[PDB]
Amino acid sequence: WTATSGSCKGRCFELQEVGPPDCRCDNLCKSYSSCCHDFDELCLKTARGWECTKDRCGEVRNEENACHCSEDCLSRGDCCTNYQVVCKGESHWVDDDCEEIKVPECPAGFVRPPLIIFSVDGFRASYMKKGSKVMPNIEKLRSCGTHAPYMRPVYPTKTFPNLYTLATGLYPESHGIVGNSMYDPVFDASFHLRGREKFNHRWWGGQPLWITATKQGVRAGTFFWSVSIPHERRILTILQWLSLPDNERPSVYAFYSEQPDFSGHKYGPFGPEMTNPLREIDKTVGQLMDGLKQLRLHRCVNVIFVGDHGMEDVTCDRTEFLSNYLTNVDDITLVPGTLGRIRAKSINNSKYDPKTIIAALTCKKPDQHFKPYMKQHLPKRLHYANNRRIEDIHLLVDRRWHVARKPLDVYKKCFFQGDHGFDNKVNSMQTVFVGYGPTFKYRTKVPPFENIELYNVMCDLLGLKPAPNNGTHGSLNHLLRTNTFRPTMPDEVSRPNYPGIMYLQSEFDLGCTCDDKVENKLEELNKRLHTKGSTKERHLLYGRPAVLYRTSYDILYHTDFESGYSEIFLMPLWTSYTISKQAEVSSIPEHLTNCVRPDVRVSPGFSQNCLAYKNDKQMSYGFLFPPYLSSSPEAKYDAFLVTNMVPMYPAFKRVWAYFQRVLVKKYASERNGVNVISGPIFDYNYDGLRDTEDEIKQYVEGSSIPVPTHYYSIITSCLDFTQPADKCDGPLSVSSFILPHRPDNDESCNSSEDESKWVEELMKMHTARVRDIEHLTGLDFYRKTSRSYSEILTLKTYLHTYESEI
Ligand SMILES: *[C@@H]1O[C@H](CO)[C@@H](O[C@@H]2O[C@H](CO)[C@@H](O[C@@H]3O[C@H](CO[C@H]4O[C@H](CO[C@H]5O[C@H](CO)[C@@H](O)[C@H](O)[C@@H]5O)[C@@H](O)[C@H](O[C@H]5O[C@H](CO)[C@@H](O)[C@H](O)[C@@H]5O[C@H]5O[C@H](CO)[C@@H](O)[C@H](O)[C@@H]5O)[C@@H]4O)[C@@H](O)[C@H](O[C@H]4O[C@H](CO)[C@@H](O)[C@H](O)[C@@H]4O[C@H]4O[C@H](CO)[C@@H](O)[C@H](O)[C@@H]4O)[C@@H]3O)[C@H](O)[C@H]2NC(C)=O)[C@H](O)[C@H]1NC(C)=O
Ligand SMILES: CS(=O)(=O)c1cc(Cl)cc(COC(=O)N2CCC3(CC2)CN(C(=O)c2ccc4[nH]nnc4c2)C3)c1
Ligand SMILES: [Ca+2]
Ligand SMILES: [Ca+2]
Ligand SMILES: [Zn+2]
Repeated sequence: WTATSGSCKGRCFELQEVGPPDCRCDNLCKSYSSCCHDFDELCLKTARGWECTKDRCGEVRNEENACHCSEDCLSRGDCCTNYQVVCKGESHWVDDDCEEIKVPECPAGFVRPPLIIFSVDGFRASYMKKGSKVMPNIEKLRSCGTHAPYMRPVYPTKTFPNLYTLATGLYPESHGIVGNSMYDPVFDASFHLRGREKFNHRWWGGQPLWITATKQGVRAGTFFWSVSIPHERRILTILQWLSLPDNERPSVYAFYSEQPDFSGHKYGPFGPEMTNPLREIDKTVGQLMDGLKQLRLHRCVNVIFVGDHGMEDVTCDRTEFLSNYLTNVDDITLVPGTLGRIRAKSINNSKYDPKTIIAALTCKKPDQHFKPYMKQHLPKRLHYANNRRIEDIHLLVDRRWHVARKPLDVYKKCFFQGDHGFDNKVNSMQTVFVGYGPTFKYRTKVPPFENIELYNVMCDLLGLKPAPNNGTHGSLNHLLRTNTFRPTMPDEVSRPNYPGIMYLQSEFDLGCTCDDKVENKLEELNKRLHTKGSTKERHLLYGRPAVLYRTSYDILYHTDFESGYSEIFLMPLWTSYTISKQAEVSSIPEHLTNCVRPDVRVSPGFSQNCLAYKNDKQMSYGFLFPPYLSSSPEAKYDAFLVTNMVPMYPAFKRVWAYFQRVLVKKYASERNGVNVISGPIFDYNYDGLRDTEDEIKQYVEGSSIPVPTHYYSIITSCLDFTQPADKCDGPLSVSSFILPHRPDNDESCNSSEDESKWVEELMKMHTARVRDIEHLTGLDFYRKTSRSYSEILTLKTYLHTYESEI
């Protein structure tokens, strides 16, 4: 109930909202039914259009036009954005040469350059290029400001998760908005786009930009709009807000466009109908820029132009139904679309068996267009698991296709030509980003960047301090003209031991068969120098990884590889090694095949044993420094130390082997050397953060040897590949992955063939940023380089997509 009898005489687009049932007149009163009776009248004016004709010039002010061309309009704040143009013979903004904005040029009373966040829905990355002809304003912004080729959204590439990520800098698994659709088990309730539930604040976590501004005494415009306010009125309202007396006037404002998403769903991404909704936007950007010029603000405001996701060609026929894969299709409940999520229809169903459901969905049709995962097994770069609103069963869907539950859910429950929500590394899903303003650079391209990073930029731009988020503060300094944030390397918490020889073979009892007992003054001295580290700047190019939590670990040196061995986890946390282009792969000689040797540097108490492995028919073992890539047949013995051993499933061993044996040399060739760091990853809680001892769930049977859930690798070389990895004195180049340590290869439908045909494909799928590994290992890389720390952060936010050209 609401008694909407109060008036809006004077509360037109008021900023603070009123507590029910006194009627409201803010830009959202519509969505809550509770507008003021005269709201429509007083605040949705429409007469004479949105543009000043040449006759309306210097008219007598009439209070119920939509905007005014009367001589007072400028200083009343309600001029039409083209008023100066027509009536006072001024040019449109777009018709101006871009001038470098060296210092911010603000009218007095403006403490700080205000921020305008202009968000356009579904604005695919390539619209900038393929549309430039019909978008002159948006092309000025881009070319004169600072843009990236494309901005990577987040999964799921849906509207709500992506808009609240921009405003929080948090993954959806963190803010809790994990789809446009969303059942919550604890709340017993569903969140849908149509309905009122979306308003309950209980779905929304983290601190959005607007709350962050306000908590710190920076006034914030309103960010959401009622869908019934026309865009031209939206811009007038913003320009109206800008005319407010200093202490009533917001510092950060927001525009939102339903286009081009709305059209794009109907015509596909480049339906020839699409040219026109694009023009609208550019027209609107024109109005906004024209209005800023009106107010002498146009060289003082920072505008951010940005999308939430792109659009892809998608149609009703390219739809897989599950009722073609299952039997009891009515015992589940599916969240369908460009991605499937599955759950029981009842938890009064204890006869629900998720293993069976997944099974019945794996490689079941030769050209299957989705793939089932349990949520913990999704690529870690998606960060889509650590929430109870995300169902344990997920269906990752092919670009261009849909998943639905039954045929009856599609014909009467075809029409459209485009959808969105696919894997976020897909090129059709990429969106846009330009920054124009005094605080941005002038005619400057920046590399692609994930959207999680904007919140930090926006706090910087507004003089705020960022609430804890998932971006990497400083990683986007290369965008800004001046930076509030001087980022700083985190201090090392744990210091390493550097253990010497302290044990004799006989003190060990690991049950470790080896054949190595045949063996000077020359190189009985050189090998000593290997275990001290005369080759330490050969295999550790960027300095020792920093351990950022409290533990006891050792630095073990060798001829070919350095490792940080954990006494607690009983394996290395990292192994680093250079493979120059001239490196050579070799075989594992017949006598040395089941060779596992005791490490006389580490206690038998802090070593693993071969016996637990023999007794475990589920577990085999593997090696971090590959034996295949030994420098000498003498150095090859080094790779067989029990301290280089890690546990591997036989199924995973296949993937691992091909990577070490084949791929490492491959890259080594292509990039003129690579430095490879590798190690385990323990994340049983799928939070994306390193597990500690007390949370280990799996052990190598009958031992204290914990089983990694993933294994990672960082592969770095010179960015200028004409320099050897181990002499690159310029920017770097990296690429990483985090493969799930799994006992089958059911993820890979080509598994039963040659590794040459499916491994490299599975690695590309599970690629990751160095930063992601950093969260998962609690480590910190690239400590000793010649490069700026800001440059290094950018490096670590990088994701290799293995996609084609945008
Ligand atoms: C990306 O970045 C984000 C953000 O930085 C990372 O997410 C953060 O990660 C932290 C580590 O997991 C986690 O810390 C938790 O916090 C627990 C509860 O904290 C609650 O209060 C928060 C208040 O916010 C304040 O914000 C500002 C300050 O900036 C203030 O001015 C305001 O006034 C506020 O007070 C609140 O944000 C948080 O909300 C969560 O829960 C809501 C619903 O209940 C959600 O709507 C909301 O979205 C949050 O939910 C997310 O996080 C939870 C995990 O906590 C996750 O399960 C959800 O799926 C979702 O993702 C809370 O309400 C706190 O209890 C924890 O401390 C326990 O564990 C530690 C471990 O040692 C103990 O030291 C401690 O004693 C304690 O143990 C106690 O509880 C145990 C079990 O209950 C028990 O056994 C033991 O005996 C003790 O009783 C812990 O510190 C943050 O919650 C989280 N923040 C966010 C935004 O999600 C994320 O990791 C990053 N991702 C990656 C991979 O990089
Ligand atoms: C970037 S920011 O400045 O930080 C920011 C952050 C947030 Cl959280 C919100 C905004 C402004 O948002 C609004 O004004 N809202 C109302 C209109 C809709 C979005 C929410 C369009 N919505 C659909 O319902 C829809 C659209 C496209 C779709 N494609 N497919 N389904 C769709 C559904 C509702 C700006
Ligand atoms: Ca959207
Ligand atoms: Ca964890
Ligand atoms: Zn859409």
